[PDB]
Amino acid sequence: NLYFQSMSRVLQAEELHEKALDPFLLQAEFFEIPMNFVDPKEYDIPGLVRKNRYKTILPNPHSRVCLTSPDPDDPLSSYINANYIRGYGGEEKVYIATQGPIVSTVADFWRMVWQEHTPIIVMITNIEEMNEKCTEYWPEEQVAYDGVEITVQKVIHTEDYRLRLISLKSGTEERGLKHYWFTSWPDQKTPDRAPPLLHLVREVEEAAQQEGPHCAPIIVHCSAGIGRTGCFIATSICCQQLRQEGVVDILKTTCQLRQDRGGMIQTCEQYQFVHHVMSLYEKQLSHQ
Ligand SMILES: C[C@H](N)Cc1cc(O)cc(C(F)(F)F)c1
Repeated sequence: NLYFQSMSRVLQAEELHEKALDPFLLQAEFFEIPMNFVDPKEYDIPGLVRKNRYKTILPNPHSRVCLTSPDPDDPLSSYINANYIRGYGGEEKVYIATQGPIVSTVADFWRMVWQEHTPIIVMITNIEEMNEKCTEYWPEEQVAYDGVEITVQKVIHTEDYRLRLISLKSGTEERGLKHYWFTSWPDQKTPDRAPPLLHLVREVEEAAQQEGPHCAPIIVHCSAGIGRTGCFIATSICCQQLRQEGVVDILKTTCQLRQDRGGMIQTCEQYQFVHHVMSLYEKQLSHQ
């Protein structure tokens, strides 16, 4: 409750199924949630215009990712449109929600990946979109940014995602990276379009657990780093809540996300989609 009073609606299975199918209540509930957007006057930095894809979608100062190398004392050099996002049970820095890199921020994005020891990147797109919403920041094979060599070792093609196994090298340091390029984000967020997002969430949870204790932040991004990014993260947190508590609180999860980054889950269609995905997961989990 740091920036606004958080709200909550603890859903048991029956109510979850019904809530996902009540668009009138879903919109009433959604549009009561504060957006917690950042006033652009909060950042007064020469050259900042080049670092943001959208003037009104900025990182909340308290949770913004600060680029510590090569000049932590220079505001421009230390800037990236990215925020640390708490995970399930308030665990700090489980994710980093960021905008899709632009031509002027590709090198900054890789500086963040390296600084944060990021083991997984989740990129959310549709086939119809191709890559008109995000600049191709990874190489065809190899590219070097600020002493860090990025090498695409393997490309795994699945029905709803392309998984790239990437190596990051700098001096005597070598690190692995898994880049999940999800291609099944739907135009119409109907319940029949929920299974591929659920599969992606479950695949990423498994990959995250396999990193072992205190997994470094997982980078999630769409274009603005709030809408689809918000859906993916809220879904991942609620899957854990369902397994552990036997309930889902999408409303509280959304409020928690908005406290970390203004605008997380941007549309009511996206909000309803999280409910469709969670309703489906509850049905699948009921069989084990
Ligand atoms: C407990 C740790 N935070 C690791 C973790 C477990 C999990 O089940 C899902 C995630 C993810 F971030 F991907 F959602 C992460």
